[PDB]
Amino acid sequence: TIFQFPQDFMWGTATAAYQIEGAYQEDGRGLSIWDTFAHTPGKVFNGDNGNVACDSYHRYEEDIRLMKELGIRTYRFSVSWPRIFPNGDGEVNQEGLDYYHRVVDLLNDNGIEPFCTLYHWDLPQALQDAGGWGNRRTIQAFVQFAETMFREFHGKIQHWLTFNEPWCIAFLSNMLGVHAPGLTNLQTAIDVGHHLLVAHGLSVRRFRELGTSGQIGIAPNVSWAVPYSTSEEDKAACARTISLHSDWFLQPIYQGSYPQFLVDWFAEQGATVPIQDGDMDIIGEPIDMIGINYYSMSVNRFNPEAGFLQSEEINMGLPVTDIGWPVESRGLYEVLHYLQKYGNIDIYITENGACINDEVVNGKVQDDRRISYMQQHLVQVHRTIHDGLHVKGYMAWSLLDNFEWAEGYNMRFGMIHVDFRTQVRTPKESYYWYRNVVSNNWLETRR
Amino acid sequence: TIFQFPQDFMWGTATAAYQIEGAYQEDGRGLSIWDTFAHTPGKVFNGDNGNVACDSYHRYEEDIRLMKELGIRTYRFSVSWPRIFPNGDGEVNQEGLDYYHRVVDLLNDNGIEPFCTLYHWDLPQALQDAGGWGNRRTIQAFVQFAETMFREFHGKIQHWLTFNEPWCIAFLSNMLGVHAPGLTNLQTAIDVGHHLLVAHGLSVRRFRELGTSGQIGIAPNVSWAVPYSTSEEDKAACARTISLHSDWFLQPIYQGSYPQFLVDWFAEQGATVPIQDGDMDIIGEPIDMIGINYYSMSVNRFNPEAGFLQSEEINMGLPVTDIGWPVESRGLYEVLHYLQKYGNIDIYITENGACINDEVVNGKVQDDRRISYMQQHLVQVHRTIHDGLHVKGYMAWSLLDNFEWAEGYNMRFGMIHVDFRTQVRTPKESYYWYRNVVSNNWLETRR
Amino acid sequence: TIFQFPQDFMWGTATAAYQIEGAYQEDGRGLSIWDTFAHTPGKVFNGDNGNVACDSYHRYEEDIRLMKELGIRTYRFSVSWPRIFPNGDGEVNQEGLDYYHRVVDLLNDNGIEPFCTLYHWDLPQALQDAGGWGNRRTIQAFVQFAETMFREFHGKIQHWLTFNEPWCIAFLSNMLGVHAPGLTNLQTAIDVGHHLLVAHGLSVRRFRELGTSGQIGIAPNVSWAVPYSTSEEDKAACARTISLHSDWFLQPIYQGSYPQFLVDWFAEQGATVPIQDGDMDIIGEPIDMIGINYYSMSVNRFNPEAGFLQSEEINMGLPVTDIGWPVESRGLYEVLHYLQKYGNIDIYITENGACINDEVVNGKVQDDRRISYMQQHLVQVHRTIHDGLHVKGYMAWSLLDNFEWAEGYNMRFGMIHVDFRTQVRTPKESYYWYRNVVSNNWLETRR
Amino acid sequence: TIFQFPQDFMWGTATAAYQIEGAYQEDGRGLSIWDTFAHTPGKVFNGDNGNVACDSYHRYEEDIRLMKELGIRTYRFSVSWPRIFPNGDGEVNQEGLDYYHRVVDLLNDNGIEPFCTLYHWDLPQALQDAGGWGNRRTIQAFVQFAETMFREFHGKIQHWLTFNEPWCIAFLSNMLGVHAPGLTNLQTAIDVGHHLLVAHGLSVRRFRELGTSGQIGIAPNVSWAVPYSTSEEDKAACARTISLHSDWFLQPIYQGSYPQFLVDWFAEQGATVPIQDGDMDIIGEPIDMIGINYYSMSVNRFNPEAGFLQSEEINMGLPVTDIGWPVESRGLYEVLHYLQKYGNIDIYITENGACINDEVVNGKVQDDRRISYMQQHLVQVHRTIHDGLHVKGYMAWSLLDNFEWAEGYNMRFGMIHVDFRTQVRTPKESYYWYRNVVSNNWLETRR
Repeated sequence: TIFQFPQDFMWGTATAAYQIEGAYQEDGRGLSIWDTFAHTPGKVFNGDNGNVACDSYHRYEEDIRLMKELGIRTYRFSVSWPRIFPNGDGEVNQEGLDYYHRVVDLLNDNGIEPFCTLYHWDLPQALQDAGGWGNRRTIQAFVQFAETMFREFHGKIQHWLTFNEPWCIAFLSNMLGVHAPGLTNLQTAIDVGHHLLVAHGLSVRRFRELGTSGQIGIAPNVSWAVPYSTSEEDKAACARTISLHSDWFLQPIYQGSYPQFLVDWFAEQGATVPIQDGDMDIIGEPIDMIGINYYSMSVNRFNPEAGFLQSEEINMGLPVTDIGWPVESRGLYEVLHYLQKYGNIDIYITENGACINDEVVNGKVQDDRRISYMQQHLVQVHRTIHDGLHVKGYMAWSLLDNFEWAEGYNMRFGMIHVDFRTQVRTPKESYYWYRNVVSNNWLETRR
Repeated sequence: TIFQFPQDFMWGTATAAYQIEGAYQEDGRGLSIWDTFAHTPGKVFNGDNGNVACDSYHRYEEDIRLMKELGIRTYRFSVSWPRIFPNGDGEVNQEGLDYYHRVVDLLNDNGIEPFCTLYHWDLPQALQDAGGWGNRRTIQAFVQFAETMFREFHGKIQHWLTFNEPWCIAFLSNMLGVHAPGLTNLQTAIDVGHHLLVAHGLSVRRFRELGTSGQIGIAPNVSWAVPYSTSEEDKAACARTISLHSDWFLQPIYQGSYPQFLVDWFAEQGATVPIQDGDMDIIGEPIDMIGINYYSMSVNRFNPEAGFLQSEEINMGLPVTDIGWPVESRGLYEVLHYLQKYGNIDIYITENGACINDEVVNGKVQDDRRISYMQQHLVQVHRTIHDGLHVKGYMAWSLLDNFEWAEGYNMRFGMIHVDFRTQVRTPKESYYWYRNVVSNNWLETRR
Repeated sequence: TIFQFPQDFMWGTATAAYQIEGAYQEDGRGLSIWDTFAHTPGKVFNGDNGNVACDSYHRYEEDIRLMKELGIRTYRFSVSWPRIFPNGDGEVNQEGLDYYHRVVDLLNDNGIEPFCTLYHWDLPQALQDAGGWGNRRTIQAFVQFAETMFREFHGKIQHWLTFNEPWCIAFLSNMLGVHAPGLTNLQTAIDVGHHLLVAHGLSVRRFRELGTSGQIGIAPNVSWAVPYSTSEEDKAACARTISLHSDWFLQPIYQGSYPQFLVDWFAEQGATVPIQDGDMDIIGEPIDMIGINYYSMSVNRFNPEAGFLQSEEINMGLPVTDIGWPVESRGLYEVLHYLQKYGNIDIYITENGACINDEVVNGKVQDDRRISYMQQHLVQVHRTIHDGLHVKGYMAWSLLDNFEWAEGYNMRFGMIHVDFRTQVRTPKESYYWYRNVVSNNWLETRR
Repeated sequence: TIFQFPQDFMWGTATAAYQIEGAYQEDGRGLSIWDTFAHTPGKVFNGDNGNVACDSYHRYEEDIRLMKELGIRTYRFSVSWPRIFPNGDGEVNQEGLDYYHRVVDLLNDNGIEPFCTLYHWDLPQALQDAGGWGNRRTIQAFVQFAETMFREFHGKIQHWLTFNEPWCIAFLSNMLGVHAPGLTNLQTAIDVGHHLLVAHGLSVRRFRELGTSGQIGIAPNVSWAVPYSTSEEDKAACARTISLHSDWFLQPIYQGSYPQFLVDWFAEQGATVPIQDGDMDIIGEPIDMIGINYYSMSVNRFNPEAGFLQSEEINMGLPVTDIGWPVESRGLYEVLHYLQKYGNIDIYITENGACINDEVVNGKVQDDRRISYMQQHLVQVHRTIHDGLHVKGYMAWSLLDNFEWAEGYNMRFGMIHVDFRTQVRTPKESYYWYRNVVSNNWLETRR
């Protein structure tokens, strides 16, 4: 089978600042909650951290040359807040802005459209000291950050995202404690979720008022769960699992309210959303599109002992990636159709990839399993496009192997291999395969 | 995850006579349409045939010892018609009956319940000469065959199946010409399908009248297709693909009629079912259970050029077995629920397996992919049982590697490896894994 | 055995523009029917194309250095028409001419004689839009192209070829649809064949009138078939196979007429050659020599179902190259003697090579099978020379691995390996072997 | 391509007594010229000999079981003269006859038709002492031998051959000195050749007079040479090469005379055929068929220094077997057509095989090159059959690896590997391939 993509389909790759930039104390960068987290024994595997990472702070030119050869149309990257406002609230660090000007200008010079992600988890530690996202003052700190970028990069960037993966930022980080700041409190997770939504709404307003160029949206990480049994309880369990990732952030944005069943669920656990008058109206600020991050899908059943959502994931025996996630691409098809509940909105798959740990052997990285994973998912993308959904682009998760948050450097997601000992980049076999797909603008599955 | 199975769940393996018995001219066996087919240049890969196969005609004792060590409860095998009635119509060949008495007695001696499949494609050539299943005289020849077996093996066998895979017998064999007799005529395929249904109905009547011991049913091979797009045409294409395999044979049996949409579909192609008065009533003879043969699932779309059903199968990029079939177990779950349209009938998974060609290396066959395939499917079986469906047992397709019909010996489906050069049996790693599941009566998926 | 070659024997290698130059949109190059063809899903394997190829547009200096070390005397290359006349008819693109001046001057500086092939399949798309070779206007467009080159490179090139492989240009491309433009119409194939012959004749006239330096000819790809049985029908089948490749283009050129039996053959299929008064006289323009491209030989039999020539090729069990062609060098000896029907004309083996896919292992490409293939064929060349035939030179097909038309980059024919990921050149073992043969001017077969 | 063979086509394998029987002093066997030759330092590679060989004298039952599994129809073997008449002239050794009765009876019991070769080079030393084949008394000794066998095995054998490879017996052995008795004298070679022809004629007479069962013929080894150049001298050189192997023995047999050009050739070298009155008439005794032994083909040129035939063989660069012979099957097709000069006589390919030295690795002998060689030659056999020639059967040269005359055990020609250290037989991959061809009675060449 041959899968022809739309003429204007946007092909790209993506990265996040703390995962690739390696100059954590350079040019006046202040510490983020992630520097703090990684610097804490027991938080990240093997004590790895992003002090050096891929040193993309210094090696951006080579990376951009590589992605220019890839024949890619856009590059999604995140901005390091503590590089712009080291304190989070103080004065602007012109050195920080300069770095991103060097990067963006280079991208533009190379005909690659920057796709800017304002927040990708690196909250300045100073603000966390004052309570972080649990404190509404952070909402103002963020809007200042957003404005600075909107004004500084006006006609240079045409695609913007406020937050990347609100579910991870709020629940994984503050309820499960797996990601910075590493807290484990339901109410705290809810406060964070609510405040980032307000911050998001306000930033879009500013985007509009300043008349900044381009389109702006948010990129939630999406979950998809299917019930093990036909029981209403298993069905409910999957509804909770699915809704907390997307609906909890998208319903307020699109329909002016939080998913009531989840509101009632958390109420039973003693937590309530800190909604002030005017908040929901602010959150409902019209957005141009959303980014969708998809990796896996699960088969769940109701289990009272299965965490705060009482939704147990069944190990169905399916083959998994090197990080342990089963690959089942139908989930992408399913979730994109599910999201039509908000209308046939513009959607960009901002992240899709797999952890395949192959290394350089005889001068190449034979990551056949990454090519396989990607092929299956791109088929689902073509499928939705042909069902009439407005899926506008696809960004391969990870141009480069990087600091995988709590996994450290132990889990590789990149299309370009990075030997952290030498900083040497070696485009994997998936890279050359992808260069073909994006350049031909059509995909082919063969036996 | 741990998956506990029901106390009385029936675990087994299966084979077919022409695929394993290797004494095609021995003890007065007459030729079958398959001997003829395989003996024709270009019909079977590499000119392979079942002249010797696994020589199970002589090696049954070793095989039975091996399956006794497997801790299995039943063994599904087929009876070679041309061994019983070399002519198909003439007098009984006592030598043929004796062989099966040796086999059945041995199984019974070993506490393994025989699960007898009367027809597994080996129609005596003589009958094919007179028209085969296209001629109603064959229906009578079959009933004589069935009676002989019912009377001969009365209190020795408690589970019987009339036909195995009516779809392959009728359409693959007579419309697509891939299997014996290798014809390519729609009307002929429909005649065969209709006459085997009448033969089936009559044989059940005889089973009932003779008061033969046990239960009796039929074992259709099941297909499952999911639409690529949400279009009604793609949906219709899948309905045709699904219904021809099961509904076309099960609706007459359970609801007294053929699927009208398929009746209309074939009518458009100039073919009509040769229904005589009384036929549908005969076909509707109450059966005790059905056997279900499942291997794969597909994503289809409507395509006017895609064969007589105009249903094109999309290559979704999924990993495939060594014969090229993608593995997606959900299909088993889906089809079992779909079949509930005939009521919560007793169902036995009479066949489920995969072509994994691993050979003996360092004394063992490391068929990890077969273990993987099986695990995923057994999970679906437990799932349906827990949804309340009456799935009564599971038979691993192929105790032994064998003559894979048109594929020859080139495609291995067994849990026990057979070196066709030496006839040496080497139980694969999947065998020992299965021995554990069937003996423990519970399965566990682990990372 | 030692095979001493003539003192003035011309040793070389060959390439084609679209196969190696990799700057399809650079310096005003217009699209060719091959850019179009390769850019169409399903036309070329894996969607490969010549956008980059070997990037010889930029790497010619390295290649020329490498072929200078090879000790070669001439280099056969083709000119990209759409680089000279982007439209095919419009004004000259001086940038295009400049490139070839850089190449030719460098060759000349290195004592390597350029052997210029004006047409190697890259017809400007614009002309194809107007009908391509099916339209006589294209004949004029071509003559303008030829003149431009004759005048531009006057005393720089001494060997010229009008067309390379007329059989592929006409029949493979327009009847079988395997090569650009991918048509499947007999009459169209015949029109193309006839118009390229007229174009050829006219261009030789211009060559003569302009007093351009050197010699000029045409290079048909040669076929050779031997009958399976002694039957007249098998004999006729081979005559058709042989004659369409060579006689169909050479008889008009040398004897003023088309092979009548083939004329009658196509007449039976409803096609007739569009011959205008004066055409045959133009086509009969005296040429200095011909180039012969040979790769394989076959054993054929008459078969009414075997394509438009009803000549079936028998798989004799002979070993084949990696692209599936059996190697049997006698065919070269046979065809060269056969061609004596046109007189003892000057013949240059413009192409001879094999697809051997060996890659770089431990720093080298151990292409022993290419050395083997070449040795066998060079023996046949010496043989004909000693039978008194005027075989003047031998050009190894493919200096570099390249874009193999419909095969993509999947089939390697070069003596110098190219890693398309890095553009790195690695001379194969056949290169060093050839360097010895061409430098010593004698070959030795040893046990 | 599929090559269907005739219903009654005779498939077999072949061996020679001294090459496989390993009991040189057992049961009163007298020494042969080959025992003597091999026991001489410098005559056979590594001083190997046939003292033990494959020990088929004791292991015949296993071999026969193996060839019964091969599905073969006939078995060609030779009789050890010094086992029957240890002296060559004295009284019969009943022990010797008994051995062959054990062998023949077993073959017959297994439905394998014995194809008896009376003389396969093992002349009793005693006779060689008296001059061997150079002495006409040997002619009488041979006829006694023949009669003994004809009478002893009357209704047990239906196919007989007098001599196997007269060219090797006469010229290779007496002119070139490569085979026993190792002489190097033209006249001696001619005497041997003439006396074996007289011996042959007389033995056929006895066959006829005794009314022995079956058919009888002779099996010359065939050569085929093609001229390098079109020169009459090269053409003559090939005529000499071809004619000495076949015509020199077949023209006397079929046309009552020796090839005059060869007679004149040897006359120039001072040798003349010792023809007595009545000799040619005796030699012309009508025979039922001939056996043809073919292995290779060559391209020759006239060279005054190239041996007694002044025919030099050119190394064309073609791939060779492990013994150094190039494989080119067309030669079989060519020679069979050439032999039609004697009429469309019945011909059996009594020997065809290749030296491929693969050993047992992981329990098997992966002799793909033997399968390849055989496939190419069987195609030529089908081809001639379809050209209407009476090629009646094919015998694979060497059922077992054996004592390869002057090569010792260093060159393997068998389909069944023999470890001379253990005498263990391991059927090679070619064996299983052949089992399929002979059992299906059709061959298929595939890519």
